[PDB]
Amino acid sequence: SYYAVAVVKKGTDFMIKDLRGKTSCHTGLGRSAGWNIPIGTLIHRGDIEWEGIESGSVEQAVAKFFSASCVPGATTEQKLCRQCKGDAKTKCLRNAPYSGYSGAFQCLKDGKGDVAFVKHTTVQENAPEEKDEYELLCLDGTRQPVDSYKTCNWARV
Ligand SMILES: O=C(O)CN(CC(=O)O)CC(=O)O
Ligand SMILES: [Fe+3]
Repeated sequence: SYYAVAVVKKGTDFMIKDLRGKTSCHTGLGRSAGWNIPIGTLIHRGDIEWEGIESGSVEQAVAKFFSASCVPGATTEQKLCRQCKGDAKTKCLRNAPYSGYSGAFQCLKDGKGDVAFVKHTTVQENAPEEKDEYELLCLDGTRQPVDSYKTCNWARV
């Protein structure tokens, strides 16, 4: 079991309703915590306007919402690769430097995204001496500490 969480830095003050126009770090296209849960959550609050697939791409809809992102595996929207770290031709592949739970978290740490969609063990696993520099974005419009995932997660997977 795990809990999908949205990690942000303590220096910022935006909440979930204020995500439009921010930059985002994702584990990869089509993965659970990094894409299916957050994007679906945003589509259902009505923040990302997608009503259905007509030629319709979710990628297009997301690229319109975030100003830029890193979404390893993205196929059609270059904006979704803009924040990725790496070489000109592989930075956006599904096994790129910012891919995976560790890579999405590094993208936030490096300041290449304002939010990283990862799981509840991610900050602890990758920056245990820096946990206090991060917090989580809750569905109810607040922020809570990294260890408070049980009451501040977007879904239990
Ligand atoms: O995200 C996925 O699509 C698949 N997962 C499990 C999961 O997150 O539930 C394995 C992994 O990404 O390593
Ligand atoms: Fe996963």
